Amino acid sequence: SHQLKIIADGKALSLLAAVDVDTCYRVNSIPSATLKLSVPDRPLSSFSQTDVQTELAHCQVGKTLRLELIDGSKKWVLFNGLITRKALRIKNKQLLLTLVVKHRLQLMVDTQHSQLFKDKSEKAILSTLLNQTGINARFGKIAALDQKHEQMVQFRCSDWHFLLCRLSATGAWLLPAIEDVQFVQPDALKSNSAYTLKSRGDENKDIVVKDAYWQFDNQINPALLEVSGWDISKQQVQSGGRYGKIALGKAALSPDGLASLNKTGWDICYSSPLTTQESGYLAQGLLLNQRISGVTGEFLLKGDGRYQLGDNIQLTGFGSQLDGTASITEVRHRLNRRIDWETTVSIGLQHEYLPILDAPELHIATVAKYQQDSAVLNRIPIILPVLNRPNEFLWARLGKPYASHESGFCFYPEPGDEVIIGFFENDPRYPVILGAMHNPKNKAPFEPTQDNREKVLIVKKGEAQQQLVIDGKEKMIRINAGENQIMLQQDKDISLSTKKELTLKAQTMNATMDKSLAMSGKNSVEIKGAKINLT
Amino acid sequence: SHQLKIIADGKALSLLAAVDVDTCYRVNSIPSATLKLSVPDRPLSSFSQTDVQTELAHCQVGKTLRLELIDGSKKWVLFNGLITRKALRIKNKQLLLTLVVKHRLQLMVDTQHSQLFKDKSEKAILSTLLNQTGINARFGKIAALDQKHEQMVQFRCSDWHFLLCRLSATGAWLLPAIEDVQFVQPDALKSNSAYTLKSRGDENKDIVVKDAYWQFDNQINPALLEVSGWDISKQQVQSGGRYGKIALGKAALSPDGLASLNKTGWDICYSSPLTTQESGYLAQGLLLNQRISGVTGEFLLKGDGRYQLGDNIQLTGFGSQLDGTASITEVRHRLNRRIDWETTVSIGLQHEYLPILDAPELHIATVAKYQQDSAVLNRIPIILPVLNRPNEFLWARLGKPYASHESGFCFYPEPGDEVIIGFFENDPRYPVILGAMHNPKNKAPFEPTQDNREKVLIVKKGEAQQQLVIDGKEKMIRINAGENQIMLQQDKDISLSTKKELTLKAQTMNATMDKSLAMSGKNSVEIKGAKINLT
Amino acid sequence: SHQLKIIADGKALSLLAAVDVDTCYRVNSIPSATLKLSVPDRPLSSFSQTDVQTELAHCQVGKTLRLELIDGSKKWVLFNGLITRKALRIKNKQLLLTLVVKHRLQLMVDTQHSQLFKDKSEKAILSTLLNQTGINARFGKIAALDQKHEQMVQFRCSDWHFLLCRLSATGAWLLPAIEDVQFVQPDALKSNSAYTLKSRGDENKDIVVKDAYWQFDNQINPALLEVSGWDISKQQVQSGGRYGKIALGKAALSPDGLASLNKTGWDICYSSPLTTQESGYLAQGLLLNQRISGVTGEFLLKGDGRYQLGDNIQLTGFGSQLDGTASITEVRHRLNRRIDWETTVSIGLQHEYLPILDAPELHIATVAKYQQDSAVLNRIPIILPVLNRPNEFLWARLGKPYASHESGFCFYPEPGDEVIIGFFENDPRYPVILGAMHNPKNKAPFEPTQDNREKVLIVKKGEAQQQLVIDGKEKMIRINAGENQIMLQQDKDISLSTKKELTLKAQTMNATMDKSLAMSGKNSVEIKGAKINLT
Repeated sequence: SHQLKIIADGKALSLLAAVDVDTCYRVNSIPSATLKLSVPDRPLSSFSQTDVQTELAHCQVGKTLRLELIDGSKKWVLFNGLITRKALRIKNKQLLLTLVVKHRLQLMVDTQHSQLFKDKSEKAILSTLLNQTGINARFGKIAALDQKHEQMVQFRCSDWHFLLCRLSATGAWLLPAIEDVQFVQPDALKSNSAYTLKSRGDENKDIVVKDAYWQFDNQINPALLEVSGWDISKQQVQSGGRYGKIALGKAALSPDGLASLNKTGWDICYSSPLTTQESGYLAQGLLLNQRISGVTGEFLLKGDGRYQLGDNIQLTGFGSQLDGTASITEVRHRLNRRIDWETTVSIGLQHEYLPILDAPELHIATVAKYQQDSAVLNRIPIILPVLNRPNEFLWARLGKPYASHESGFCFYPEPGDEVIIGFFENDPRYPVILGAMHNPKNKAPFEPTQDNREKVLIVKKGEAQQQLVIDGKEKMIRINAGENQIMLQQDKDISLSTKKELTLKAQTMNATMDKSLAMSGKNSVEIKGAKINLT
Repeated sequence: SHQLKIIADGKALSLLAAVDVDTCYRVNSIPSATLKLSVPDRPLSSFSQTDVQTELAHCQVGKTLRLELIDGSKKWVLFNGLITRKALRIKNKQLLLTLVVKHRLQLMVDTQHSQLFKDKSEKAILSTLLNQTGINARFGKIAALDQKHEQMVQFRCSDWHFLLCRLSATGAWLLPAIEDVQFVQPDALKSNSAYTLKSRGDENKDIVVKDAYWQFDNQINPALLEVSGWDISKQQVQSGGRYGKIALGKAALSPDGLASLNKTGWDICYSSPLTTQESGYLAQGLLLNQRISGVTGEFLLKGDGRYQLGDNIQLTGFGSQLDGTASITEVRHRLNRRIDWETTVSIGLQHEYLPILDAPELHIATVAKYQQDSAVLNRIPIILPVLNRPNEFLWARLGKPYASHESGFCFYPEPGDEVIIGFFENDPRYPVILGAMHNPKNKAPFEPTQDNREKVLIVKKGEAQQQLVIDGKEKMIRINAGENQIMLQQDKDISLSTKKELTLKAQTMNATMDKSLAMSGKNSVEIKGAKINLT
Repeated sequence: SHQLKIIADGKALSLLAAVDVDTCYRVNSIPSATLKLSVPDRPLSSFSQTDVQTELAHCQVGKTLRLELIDGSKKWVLFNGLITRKALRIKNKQLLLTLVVKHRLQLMVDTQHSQLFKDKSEKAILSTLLNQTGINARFGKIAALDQKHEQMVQFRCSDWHFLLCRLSATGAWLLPAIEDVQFVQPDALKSNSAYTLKSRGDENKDIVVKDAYWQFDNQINPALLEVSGWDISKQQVQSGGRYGKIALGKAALSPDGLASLNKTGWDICYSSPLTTQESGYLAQGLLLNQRISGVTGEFLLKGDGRYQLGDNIQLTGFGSQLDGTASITEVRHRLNRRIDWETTVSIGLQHEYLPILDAPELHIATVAKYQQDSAVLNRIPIILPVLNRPNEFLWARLGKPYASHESGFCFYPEPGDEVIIGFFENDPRYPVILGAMHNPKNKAPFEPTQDNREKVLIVKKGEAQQQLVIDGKEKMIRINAGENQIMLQQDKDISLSTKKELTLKAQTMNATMDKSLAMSGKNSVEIKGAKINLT
């Protein structure tokens, strides 16, 4: 607990001693540090010389930093990360510049870009999310991250804002170490290395404890939680499971216990088509957030600092309400001259996740070319301009007027058409199409006109127009089925106009005209019957 | 003001004396308490024995608690509620465990479930909202709560999050007492019991006052407020009323006065179809929130504590700016040894409501069976899976392409069909349908195909298909009206194919074929006219 | 720095001396003041007399106030604005009433009304936004405010909530002076008046500096930013430009420098149809907010207070990391007796704008009469009831099922029809129509019925109905094209019913009936051919 050294941009510093260090690690967050450091001898008149301004070039913002506290027989490292705030404060004719050093996980909270992960497990997602930034990814045995997605969209949020929105949907911690961040399931954290905290103590081998504190919340505790999502086939709400009572911690320090104030439970019924596997992992994901705020604590220990964010400490010798074993969260350090070196290690975590993943707003999208590899649904492929890649596509269910049992109005839009997409429960994985639009490129066949004469349902490729025209002014219905054949019906008349050949195929036939009748055919008229007569 | 006793889980406590009590009641909130209590004699080595850990089992989280301060000639009760935070803190070789006791109104903020109140007054709503949890409901004479709703949806928010979102839409206070919560209109609170606060004092019968404070805000004050909602019939915006100047308090402590910085007023024009009665009660509901933050105050009194949250105290003898009468809000108590017992009673309240009621996102819904009991509209009944009950139904207006004056494209969806619902101004009482969908259960008649050959408008029950087929590849329009009768029109040809019998009923008739004509009917041909000739 | 005088409601005050003044100006905010003032001699018993309550009538809320500190040879004015909080606090038998004085820019944050600016530049918008309240508008040379809008909607937000949501979309500061607020581009603020801050000092003409502070953030810095919006014609995403590296400040106090932690940059792809000029000004608008939080500082100077919010101060003689020139932001003043008079002037600003402009929710709108002055698009004019003016109209793109290349289902709604509008990326400038509705005024031609017999596509004016009826129960398709002419097709039969005249115009014609054939025409039958025969 003596003589730390600060390596700034690969070069160890000796011009400015540190008068304060506060290193704060934490589960499911970036870890941070804080260096308050000052000059030992240089006055304010002799501060602005060439030697002191040289070292502040090493301390400039964005340079790496690693502070290593030398034990005397070991060399503890405490932090390794980038300078983010360098704030110099000068008063009472002396200066004291603060540093704020942030981990490499703070490199992800900088960016903001939308990206499409189409068919990947979350382990394949979090690999490509951390490899993209430049921090290595150590993994653990997770039962939730081996889960394949048909689509997975990060929609205009940060990379660390997408990260813990996914780590809260699977229920797995983040353990940011010094060299590599590692993921671990909270249940697998048990049976790890175990430092004992005794109320007796009175030994040199035991751990000295000061300022112990623990707190039992029951403000909001679900006793039973289920997350149920829609099933598109066999239209029902299939709940993934009523997952209550997660096994975590040990006796009288478990979040289990602390019985809920309502015995009925909890229920959320998502309307997005979630699978039974995903909503099952989501139910114990949300359950883990509410229960783990129930038991909290902190313990201000001595210096030596071999504690990390994975291990669990047990309380022994205490009262039967206070004893138990729980996983360490949020290791802190402090280095003053008032105190030598301490470690106020803690237990448990808060519930609310600072990230944001959902896009509530409407968008437009161009329908891409044909694809078939989906399951049997009417999902049509779209291209979203908000998504950056114009080559990758998204499935999207089509909303149409009168889509009945087998009797649907089916006019599937052509590739290259513009649509109006909205998202099921604001989820970027589940878009749905609300219509189609015309353009200056894809022109409507008619401008809107005052007392709009014609109302059409015209479908064509440009070589042949198969129309259904209703003229409300001239009181017509023109089935212009092809450009040649018009079946005209006035309000006062009727017609049937052909180009080549007309055909009647019935069993019997009747004609009845009271005023007159005239049949006329040039160049041949034949009338054939087994009994022909004229009356 | 001596010797309070704490009954924890029905058993009065004497092992741990209380070193602090802070009981905070408040209008339109849960009331709370805070007990800091410690052991009188037991050291840390003798803390973990069987006698002390027995009493902490009574102090465990979720147990009821009631603290009763014994006056000596009376027995005041101060609080009755559940333990919610039990936090033990140990430092300097002594421990001091804090309790946080919460009212039975905190039982409602725990839950989160969506529920459908179809046809009930709000008095019938708040009865079934408080009976469901387990707190009795005392009522007062309210002019706003006797208001019937066609629908009323709590959509995935808490019960206390739905409660004051309704108490802010009707403009009525909540008065949480010790034994039963009671509702009261703010205007009916006047002419209640009246404790006088004098600047002269100098008596034993008068009330001793310390640390008086009052504050006059005018940051945002509407001078005139109107809330106007849409009227579906006779399409206009019918405002419920320009309700300004609510009568509350008395002279120079009324929120009236403190003239607005803008004289023009305030206007919100909701697009949801609110009634004229509801938007009238909403206008003085929102007006009550802005004005009541205008005049605020607090008065730190002596011990005896006969003040409750309903009565109003008048100031007399003060300056003519400072005098007046206003309803007591937010009674507090404190019990130290530095002070004996005090009551820092207050006046007025803040404006923002911590609850949340609105669902902005899209959903899907299955259309239920036929119902008729609505007023004359095209509202079709739907079943929402996000709502828990599959038996109860919701009306929903139908969005269709080209719904004109009397000339509408009317294809009302069958019962059992899936729709795309969105909500008018995000209101769960007003859904609207944006389309209909196909399914693996309700299959589309055709898969989407590359260069999609056919475009259909087919309507059927499965025994008979009445179609309107346009084949864009083979350049046809096939009016397959029934499975037998096809009216074919090629791009180069035409046809009219029948099964049984064709009919012509005109006045005159013409046929004109320039290349050839042939009529053929087997087994009989008859031609009848008053003048028959062949040319 | 002696003897300020406070003019309250046009009348200078002398009954109550001021024991504290804190005047806080700030760029892109309202400026404020705070007056703690107390009585010099009047006791509490003699506080409530007629002379002291007279002066508090001048100090009442909403009265104007102007405090003028008299230098002795000059007369500095410091503030001019309205009383907003008057809070009297009385304790220890003495009172000390606080005033909170707010600028005339606080008059705009009061209101909340929706308004439609159809065709105006932002300079013509901010003129009519400040003239409406009653504060004059001084302008500067802005390259962004001379930008014409096809539409511009303030949708149910405050006037100051619409103001800086527009000043952040153009990237121009607000400089609130004492007499007139002035706008200025941040780049044009350079080469202004320049007060030098020296580390040497040691003169009477130089500026005395205490408590200097500066802070370099790099928490979130875009290295390159582009904002790309949709182009309706030639459907693509045309980015306005990759505007990085804004020129502001000078060397070692510029936001340029402090290199980003990610070198890749930043990208947002809006789906709303923004122009190339608007998204270009939006890219340097958002870039200005992130970079200007990078360099911050504050300098506690002496009294005399000739500094204003526009000028820039340079640091000279300091270290080469610390020197530089940057524009003054957030001038403060303090007037105690402990300190004589100070001015803790600052540099740089925070990033997040407290205002709110976007309406995510659905609405309804009545389609207005015909208008033509748009560019070539299918935008149809609507009237929004949420917008206050029923005379002004909004364009809105129409969403229709199957709007293909030139083959669109075109049923443009009549004027006076009700629609379902949603907004592209929640933007009130870009609505889009999702359907049309029936009414009690615009009645559907049929009530929805159980086992709904008929499905119609009927278009009419009331004098003549041109229908397309499919009866699913009676298994018919009735092309009631006009009220007289019905083309009936049963499931077992067919018909063709006319009123006046039928016509066949083909080249060849065939009839084929296997059971029987009968043609009948009363009062005349003619059969004409070049070769007539009967077989």
